[PDB]
Amino acid sequence: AVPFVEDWDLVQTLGEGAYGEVQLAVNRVTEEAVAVKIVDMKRAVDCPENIKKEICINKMLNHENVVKFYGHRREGNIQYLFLEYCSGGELFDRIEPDIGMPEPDAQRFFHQLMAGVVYLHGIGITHRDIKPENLLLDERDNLKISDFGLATVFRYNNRERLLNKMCGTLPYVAPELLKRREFHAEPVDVWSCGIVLTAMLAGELPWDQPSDSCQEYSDWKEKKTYLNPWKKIDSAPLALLHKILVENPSARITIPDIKKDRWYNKPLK
Ligand SMILES: NC(=O)c1ccc(N[C@H]2CCCNC2)c2cc(-c3ccccc3)[nH]c12
Repeated sequence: AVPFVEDWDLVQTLGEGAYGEVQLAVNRVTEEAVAVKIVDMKRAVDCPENIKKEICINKMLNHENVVKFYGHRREGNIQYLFLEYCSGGELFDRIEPDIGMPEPDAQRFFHQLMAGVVYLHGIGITHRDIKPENLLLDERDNLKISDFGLATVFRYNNRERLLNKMCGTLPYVAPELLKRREFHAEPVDVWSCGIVLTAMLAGELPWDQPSDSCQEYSDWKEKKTYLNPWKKIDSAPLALLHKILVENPSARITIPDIKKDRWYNKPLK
């Protein structure tokens, strides 16, 4: 860390998490910028194995819609992960509160989100924490899936396993996480993509949690799309949301069928 900081300026904090923080590092000579995730392993006993997993998963990734991993190094009880600096910031800050963003921008980001998710699923990795705060943008507004601290392997070669960890950010979690002891990985990530799409189109999350005790979730199950956030959403993207935000994960739309959706394929302004 000491020789690195002699040549690289840790200009500012980019973000904070339970792990620690992400800093913007700029080389004094070349002016190259790198995001440096700093993790204090002392914050948990499981942390060395946890960060080893995030590092291991990061080593497997190579795709245009996934944040590039350069390497890592341990300095005492501190872990340093070196990542592609995504200068467009978080997708979250492209979302105007209670408004969202223009429909063509939401469509383009959603296509890039699907490309990234198809790639992860194809190598047997599930993210488990898809949300606008974990979707970054590069200097050309290309979406990059970020933050693999909760990611895990769901398929070993051509053999799937069921997951059982109640993972992620509650307004983004699929209802089976509160109903089933074990469940398929891929429909969980599909559900969270549907929540991201809802947020991009309406600038609002539809519910605290997808429970029958949550009124807003009951309203959706009852097709009350004349209520917020749904009433702000045009019928074409809402028809896709009706297929994604399906309670039973076995009846939920799969990504190959999202790719056949009319709004997904719709040429917009
Ligand atoms: N690899 C990066 O570039 C990076 C990694 C994590 C980042 N935050 C974390 C915060 C917790 C939730 N998940 C994201 C940011 C935030 C920024 C940024 C860039 C440009 C402008 C404004 C913010 N960049 C990053």
